[PDB]
Amino acid sequence: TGAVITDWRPEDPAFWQQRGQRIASRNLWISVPCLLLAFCVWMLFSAVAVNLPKVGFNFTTDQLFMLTALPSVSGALLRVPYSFMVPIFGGRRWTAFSTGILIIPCVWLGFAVQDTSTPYSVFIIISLLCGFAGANFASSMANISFFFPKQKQGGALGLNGGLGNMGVSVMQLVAPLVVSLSIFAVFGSQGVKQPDGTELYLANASWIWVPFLAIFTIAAWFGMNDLATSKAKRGHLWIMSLLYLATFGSFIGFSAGFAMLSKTQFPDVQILQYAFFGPFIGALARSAGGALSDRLGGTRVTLVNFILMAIFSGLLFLTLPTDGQGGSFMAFFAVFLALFLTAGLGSGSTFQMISVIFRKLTMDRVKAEGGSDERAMREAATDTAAALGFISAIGAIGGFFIPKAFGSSLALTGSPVGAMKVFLIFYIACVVITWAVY
Ligand SMILES: CCCCCCCC/C=C\CCCCCCCC(=O)OC[C@H](O)CO
Ligand SMILES: CCCCCCCC/C=C\CCCCCCCC(=O)O
Repeated sequence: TGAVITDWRPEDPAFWQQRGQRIASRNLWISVPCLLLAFCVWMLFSAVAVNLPKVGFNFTTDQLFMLTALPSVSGALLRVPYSFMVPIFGGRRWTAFSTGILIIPCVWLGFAVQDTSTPYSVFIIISLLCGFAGANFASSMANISFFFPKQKQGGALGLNGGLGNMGVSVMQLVAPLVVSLSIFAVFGSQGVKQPDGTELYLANASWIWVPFLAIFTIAAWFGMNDLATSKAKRGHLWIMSLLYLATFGSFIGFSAGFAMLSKTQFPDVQILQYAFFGPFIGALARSAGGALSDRLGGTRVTLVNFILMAIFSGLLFLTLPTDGQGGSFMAFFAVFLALFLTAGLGSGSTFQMISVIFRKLTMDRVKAEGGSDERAMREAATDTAAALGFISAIGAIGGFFIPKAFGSSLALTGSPVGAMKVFLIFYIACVVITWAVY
């Protein structure tokens, strides 16, 4: 029952009832909180950048948007490499490592926000380091696919990735709470007197994850396992890439720059009180998207969803001050909730299609070729790990594009309309292209 498992036989019904299920279950429920904490670290600047002017920093609006968009750059670049790391180092060893190193940017960001002389380029580095957390998805999903290789075990991936995405809302909920409280005075936390008369501890938004990162690094080390087992069309790979970019990329893109966008359009509103609700119902709808796609088919769900994305991205224009005249935060917030909801739905819907193409179809193609059940699970798991690594990497681009588009549109034109036009054309194009592959 040691950490390294040399006897792994999922092709044996007896092994699974005796050893297999209990092992795979233990790994999943340590993988989920580790992945959840990664999504907390990944999107940290979505909440931190908003509070940066409140503590003395004078970065431009575009600079603040850039800080929220950059972790999706290093995240996208590292997801394909991360997808190959579990077979090399083992699920347990890599999970402990990929979670443990996330302590460094968290500690650093806490000290950076307490010094107003901290260069913007330092925040750039920290922002890029937070992107390492975003790459944890590809490794975490790859790991689960090996622990749950059987045909009926499809869903352990959706659960791991679904609960992982919850980390965005968790962080956007926890961060505004802890910054009002003084809890790390022992470690050198300094408060900044707000115009409200209250105190603001921006370091807490980052330092709060350090103990939890430490705990589940130890938990992954003593609780997870290393599978000592062998782990050996492109047209579909690009369609899924485009689909996952339009859906998940929208989800993670809106999650990164919503609070910043809301702050530029409605300065009076403390958006961090409600911002977490967006990614929350988005990650929640992700689970509904998979079952909906399985029932109604990937084509019908993707088509209708993209229609709604275009419509809701179109309604977003009506909720904006034009210029300094009118506008409705309530409508602005509600429409974005509709955009978060439809992005998460399509995210889970697209993900369900990925597993159908690269896991189930693969596992059944080898069987039809007379292949064993062991080889069936193996190829399906590795092909899924490799595909999802590529697909999620392309999908992460939206996490950079959307906030950067807003910042560029606001700087060049003094309005977010320019970025929203591009989004609308994109969604309309997605409707057309999805209708092309039909
Ligand atoms: C906090 C600064 C950044 C930290 C970056 C960490 C780098 C990740 C490398 C290994 C992770 C697992 C480390 C092992 C976890 C501790 C295990 C331990 O406490 O003891 C093990 C026992 O002695 C023997 O079985
Ligand atoms: C396989 C691709 C791996 C990508 C690794 C991404 C991690 C990069 C981390 C930071 C490196 C420093 C970036 C340079 C900052 C420039 C600051 C500036 O120009 O203003």
